[PDB]
Amino acid sequence: IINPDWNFEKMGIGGLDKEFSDIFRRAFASRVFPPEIVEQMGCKHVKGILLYGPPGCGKTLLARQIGKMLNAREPKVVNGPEILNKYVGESEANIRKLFADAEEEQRRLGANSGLHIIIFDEIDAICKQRGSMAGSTGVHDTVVNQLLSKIDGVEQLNNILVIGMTNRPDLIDEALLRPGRLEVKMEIGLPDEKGRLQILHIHTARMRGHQLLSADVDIKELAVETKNFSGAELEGLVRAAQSTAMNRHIKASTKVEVDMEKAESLQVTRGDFLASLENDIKPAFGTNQEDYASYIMNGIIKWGDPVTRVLDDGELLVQQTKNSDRTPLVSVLLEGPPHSGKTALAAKIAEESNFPFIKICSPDKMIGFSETAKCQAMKKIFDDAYKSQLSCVVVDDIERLLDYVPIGPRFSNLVLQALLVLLKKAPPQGRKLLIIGTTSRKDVLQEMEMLNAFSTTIHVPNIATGEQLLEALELLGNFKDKERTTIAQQVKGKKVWIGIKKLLMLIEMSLQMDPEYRVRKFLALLREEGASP
Amino acid sequence: DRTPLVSVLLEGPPHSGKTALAAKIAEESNFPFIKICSPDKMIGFSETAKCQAMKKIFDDAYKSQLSCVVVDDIERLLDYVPIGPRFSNLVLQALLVLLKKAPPQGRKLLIIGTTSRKDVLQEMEMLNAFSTTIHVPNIATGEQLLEALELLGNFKDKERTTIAQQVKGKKVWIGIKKLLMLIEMSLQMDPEYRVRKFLALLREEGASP
Ligand SMILES: Nc1ncnc2c1ncn2[C@@H]1O[C@H](COP(=O)(O)OP(=O)(O)OP(=O)(O)O)[C@@H](O)[C@H]1O
Ligand SMILES: Nc1ncnc2c1ncn2[C@@H]1O[C@H](COP(=O)(O)OP(=O)(O)OP(=O)(O)O)[C@@H](O)[C@H]1O
Ligand SMILES: Nc1ncnc2c1ncn2[C@@H]1O[C@H](COP(=O)(O)OP(=O)(O)O)[C@@H](O)[C@H]1O
Repeated sequence: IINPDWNFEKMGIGGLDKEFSDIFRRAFASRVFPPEIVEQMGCKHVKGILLYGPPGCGKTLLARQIGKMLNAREPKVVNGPEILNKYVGESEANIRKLFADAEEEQRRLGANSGLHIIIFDEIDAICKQRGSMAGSTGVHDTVVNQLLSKIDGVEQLNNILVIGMTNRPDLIDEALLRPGRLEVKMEIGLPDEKGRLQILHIHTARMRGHQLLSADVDIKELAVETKNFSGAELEGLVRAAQSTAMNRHIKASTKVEVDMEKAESLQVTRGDFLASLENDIKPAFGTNQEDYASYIMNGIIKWGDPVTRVLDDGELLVQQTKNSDRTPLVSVLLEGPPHSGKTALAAKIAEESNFPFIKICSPDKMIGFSETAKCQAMKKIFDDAYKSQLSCVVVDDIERLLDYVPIGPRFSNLVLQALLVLLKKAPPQGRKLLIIGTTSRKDVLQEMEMLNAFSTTIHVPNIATGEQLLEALELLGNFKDKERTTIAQQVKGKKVWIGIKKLLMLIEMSLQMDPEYRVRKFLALLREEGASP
Repeated sequence: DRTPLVSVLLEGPPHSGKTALAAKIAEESNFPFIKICSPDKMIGFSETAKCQAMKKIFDDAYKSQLSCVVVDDIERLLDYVPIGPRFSNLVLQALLVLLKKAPPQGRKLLIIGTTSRKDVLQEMEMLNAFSTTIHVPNIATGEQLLEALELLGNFKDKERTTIAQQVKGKKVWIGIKKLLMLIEMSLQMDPEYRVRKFLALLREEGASP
């Protein structure tokens, strides 16, 4: 059945060094031992396995490599969603056509037939727990029955192997995972350092063989820089780097006098890697640098001590979350008066944290959604956050997320309960998390018994003295010395209570008049606005 | 043999360690069948899905000659919120019907509860179903606090002596999990300023019963 034309090195899989050893020991330890002993023991072969993990980490590759290694026939790749049909009896026919060749060859060549391999993709899109209550049957009760009957029925097949692949392993039936049916489970996770080195070596072997690499390309660096890259986004990086190198070469010669031999020598690639890494690849489980422009519009500018106090508190919380081991889950709430700029400080803490995973959950992308969809979105974000050795998630404008309105009061309970349950669920073993929240109405949250779930509170104050306002104006740099002195004389009284956002709006508005009438309008607007709580 | 079904409720204040004690009582019983029905595996479910999940767990429990089922965080299952009040009637009725349904002949069961709000559960006429209740208290003395500090093994001798003087002359109403949180949050300062921060946090947290 097996021939010596297979070696592990030639396969080309890097990072799965246990997910293969254990599989080989368990599933395929009876397909290689001499037939005499196996027959004497009288043991049946395993009839399939299940692979789960994030998307794009090398599961299909492993299935095809197993198929080639076992000297099987051509696998019948299938797609889960493309089996269903709207007529009465068409889905079951599609599920039944796959098991035809094995049945035909089992009754003709006796017990000396080949090995047929069947591959399912997204196996959980068809098989879901079957209802129990009378009249509570689902719409896909018939597909599951057909699949169960075919895999292990009254007529025995001993020349088949079934591989299933899925991402959500908690929705599959429970009679489809017992010893005899799919009975071996393995997990394919994100690669680690020594798993991101092997992939790069495998992918640059070709360039090294054909003598295209430069003399300064260091692979330890490239292994270190990419932190949460999945296996499918390193080949993209390599190819993008080579493509930009070629583009540079071509456009150079046309507007350069390099020379043909000079161009060939220039074909080497050293910094294209760095440039492409910077501005070509966007990971799916990594920090995003494109959002901090949307939430930090005018940057953080100091106008007092409270800014420093808040930032230091955030730093201490980050340190605690990183180092301690008795408490792997931490939380904190930022609350203050409206227009005080809380989201900006939350984003600043998150971005200065230096964590591999950073994400922001906000209602800006949830216009028109029904509560159930909002629950699904929140759960998806947290599920993606549970797949890293460090992380941090920010929840914005909790009151807007609950659909609150003072009349009534009226709000939604499903979202509140989901949120109150997701603040106390610890991650898998050995991983850490950090959750930040922002709100303006703390008392309403206090009534909802949602304020003691968080582990700490931080106050974001408001401008409260004239000198602070003058210093903020100086930092902004709009009004000249004489105008500043006039304002200082006018507003020397320390009775100012204004938000840093309303102040920017006021300054922008007041600059729409002639130079003569500038200070008067600004002072009139400031006086008209509230002067105390 | 007269009573093939029993129930019990563990209740106390928040942050006191009810789930841990329920799990430890369940683990040391050597029952062939043990299971836990928690609400963190039911995020986003509607009423009927929760009913079906509970019913399935009990149906499975009814097929062993001995059993033990744990139902924790009862108030999160009912979706309770003081404003209103609001909650789910269907789940409440399902639970109240399942609490007093004997298994087939010859088989035995045991149900353990958990909750931090006993009065609310009493308003709905639910403490009538449970056979009896147990009380889990907090730390309510300086001596017990010192014993807990010694057993956790964090602060050294001299710092222990410093803590002793400022604590024995008052009372304390801190839970046990919150104590771990405070100890962890204090150790992030420089060697000199650890005891001061711990005392400040403890004084802030402490409140009358
Ligand atoms: N020291 C500062 N702190 C916060 N924001 C600042 C500071 N200096 C400048 N800003 C700018 O102020 C704006 C902060 O607005 P932001 O959206 O954070 O307000 P908010 O308090 O969250 O709003 P809302 O009233 O809608 O809740 C951003 O443009 C930020 O760049
Ligand atoms: N003697 C003890 N009793 C209970 N828990 C203890 C004890 N010693 C240490 N612990 C630990 O304290 C923590 C108690 O947290 P736990 O989840 O049990 O609290 P809880 O009562 O369920 O809280 P909540 O009020 O939030 O529902 C667990 O880590 C438990 O291991
Ligand atoms: N362990 C690995 N070693 C080498 N390449 C990998 C590995 N995992 C994933 N890849 C890359 O991923 C690509 C295909 O992945 P794919 O089969 O789509 O993953 P999945 O089946 O999980 O969607 C290939 O081009 C391959 O280079």
